[PDB]
Amino acid sequence: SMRSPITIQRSGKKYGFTLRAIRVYMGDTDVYSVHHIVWHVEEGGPAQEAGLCAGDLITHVNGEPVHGMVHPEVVELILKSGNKVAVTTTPFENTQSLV
Amino acid sequence: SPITIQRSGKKYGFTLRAIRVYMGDTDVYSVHHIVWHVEEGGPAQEAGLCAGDLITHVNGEPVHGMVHPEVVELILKSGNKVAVTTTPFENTQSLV
Repeated sequence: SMRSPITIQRSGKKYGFTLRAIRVYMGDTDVYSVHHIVWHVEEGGPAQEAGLCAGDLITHVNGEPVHGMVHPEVVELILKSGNKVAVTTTPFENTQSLV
Repeated sequence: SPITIQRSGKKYGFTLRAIRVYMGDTDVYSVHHIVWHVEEGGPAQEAGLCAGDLITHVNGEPVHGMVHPEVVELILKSGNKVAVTTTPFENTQSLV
């Protein structure tokens, strides 16, 4: 909403990040919504240089909300954007624990 | 049904992260606990735990409303056996 988008520019076919879909279920029911997480950012790629990090969730593609959209629809939004894309993400995180 | 994991060493061989799940176009969100990594050949992998799984319960105790260090502490205090309730991962990914 009020979160600042990350602008990425590519010279080749890809932005250099992997998008994974995750299912977020409501309580103990079979009801879920699909969310889009940055699973990997290629070292030295356009997304890494722009500040995108593995673990960031993408909430918007060029200001358009993606909450609920299926994985191929979000991939299509990024694909149709051209060689420049604006992604809105979750705020920066770097906390994890090996258990 | 929960995934029961048993460890013979110090760790279960999985990494936990906390993620914010925002609602639509708003700044409203809920905190979820994701299995970020599962070590190949470790206890969690052998028990069937997968990277991308979301953890909803630890030994039947719901983790909704808990922060990352509290969930880590539940797993630590469980000792060498832990039962984790998850919601499925999806090996749905694309290189973009």
